[PDB]
Amino acid sequence: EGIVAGITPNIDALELNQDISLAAVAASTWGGAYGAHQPVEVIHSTYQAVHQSALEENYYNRLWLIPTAMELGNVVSTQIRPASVWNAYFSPRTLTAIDREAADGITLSGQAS
Repeated sequence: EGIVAGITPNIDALELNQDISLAAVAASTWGGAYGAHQPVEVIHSTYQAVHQSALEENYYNRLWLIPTAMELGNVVSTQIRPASVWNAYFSPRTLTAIDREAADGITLSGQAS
């Protein structure tokens, strides 16, 4: 009937500030499409296979990294900048840790571990 379309290399590696889009469904196969009823429709079901996809699954289901390169330039006073991350997973993505290297003097206030 229908099993898989693919599109695993494209979307996962595409120009997406997210990744692993529509990945959980791959293992979650299930399937009960076969079968037709007669609500006096006409009943014309042919082939019923898989093909292509939205092709625009962009920016779905993981963290974000808005800042890519910071131009601090000359630092002479206490500066404050925002850092944000957006998780689109239906389940949280817990950060393992923040290994601070040469980052002494940089602190985050109002946030837990």
